[PDB]
Amino acid sequence: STGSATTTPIDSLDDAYITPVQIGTPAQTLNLDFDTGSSDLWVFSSETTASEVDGQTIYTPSKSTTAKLLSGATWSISYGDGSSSSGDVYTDTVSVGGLTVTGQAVESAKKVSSSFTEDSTIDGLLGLAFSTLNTVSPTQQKTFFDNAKASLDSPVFTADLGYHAPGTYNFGFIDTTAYTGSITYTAVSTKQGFWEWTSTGYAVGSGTFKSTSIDGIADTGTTLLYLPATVVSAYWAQVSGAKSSSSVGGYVFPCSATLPSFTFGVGSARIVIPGDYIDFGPISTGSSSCFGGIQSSAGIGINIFGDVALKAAFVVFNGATTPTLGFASK
Repeated sequence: STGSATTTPIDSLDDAYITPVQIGTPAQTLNLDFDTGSSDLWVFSSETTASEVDGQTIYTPSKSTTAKLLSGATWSISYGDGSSSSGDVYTDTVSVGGLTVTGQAVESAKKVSSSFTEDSTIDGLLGLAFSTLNTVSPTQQKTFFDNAKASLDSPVFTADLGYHAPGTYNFGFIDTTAYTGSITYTAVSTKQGFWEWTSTGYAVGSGTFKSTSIDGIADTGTTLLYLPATVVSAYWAQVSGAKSSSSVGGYVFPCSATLPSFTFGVGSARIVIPGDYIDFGPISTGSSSCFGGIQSSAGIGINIFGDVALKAAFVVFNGATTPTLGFASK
């Protein structure tokens, strides 16, 4: 089997992407944030504290003839941005772009933190990291990809995120029309539960490439590119007036600037992020200070190849017995 679904930016900055997902019988369609940095499929629901729902579409398990309470199971998750959610668990039928999994764990939110409530466009998350990170207790549950894998034509999914435009998540096949050149594959460590890999270095604008190993994760659920302080300083030094602002929470730059590109290495291959992809707009409405799309990871503990980096590439998440990642230009 295969599936193919369009993913759409939630706003004019590409802060996140939503993909429609069918849950239950008859189908209830929710727009979920596909997140290769986590491993829980959770949704706003008829059980979510009413004051914490503000415009989201909810899953109502009592209206699904295929929903079953997973008795005794609870979940609770905290994300790198400080947001969180928790609740109980049902199993139900879940379809993405024509690909159907029966018996998928659908984690129903009883509580969500303020940032989720405040984002009316995201009805939940669909985790695509390794199932060892799933938070369901006392019986850990499998991701949608893990449950679908054996049925897929090939045990892969691909992320093709757009810049200020829709893109595609495919399951079970590699669309050879969606990229240019060849796909370069690179080793993955699953030891932390992430799609963790080592970039071979970087360049800033037209500058020379610096060969240096940068370990990080391919994370569709993180907006920006978070890299070591040395790398980030070298980038922003090329932008007149750019500075790190403790009050704003990162590097800012004059909105009048033209940003240089940023290149990262994948083996001997190179992915070029255009300068425009690094502009996240005014820090507050009407400001002439703009927020940068490359930020330091020094306070995280891990480097993160988020949407800023991934949307410059066609990315293969290869879930074979030994997983690997592939990157192509597009």
